[PDB]
Amino acid sequence: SQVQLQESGGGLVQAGGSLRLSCAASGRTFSSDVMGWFRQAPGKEREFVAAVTRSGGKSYNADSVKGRFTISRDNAKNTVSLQMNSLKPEDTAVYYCAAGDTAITSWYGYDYWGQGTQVTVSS
Repeated sequence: SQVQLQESGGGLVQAGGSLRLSCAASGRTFSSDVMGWFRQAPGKEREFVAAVTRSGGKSYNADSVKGRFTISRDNAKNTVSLQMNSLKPEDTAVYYCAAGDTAITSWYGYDYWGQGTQVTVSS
């Protein structure tokens, strides 16, 4: 059928607080190349956040992450966590999980997307 990227761990938190985003793939099974997170603040462009490859290679939008966030592969099939610390009101955005398929030619490219989950960081 279809690939579904189920996102959780979001919600409301106070500035300086933490969140642990989780993305678990369901539906049609696929061999993942890379899984990561994107986000879109109100009235702004959707931007990259973090990603981990199936080899364990990690990359970050360091200019916005600033070493605060840590992505990692979970034990389960196509499951990824994003540990977000020291959150600020500018981190308030809709966060999208994205997954890359090995069966799709582009290397470390993203093919499947989650519906998005809300993250709101109060002052």
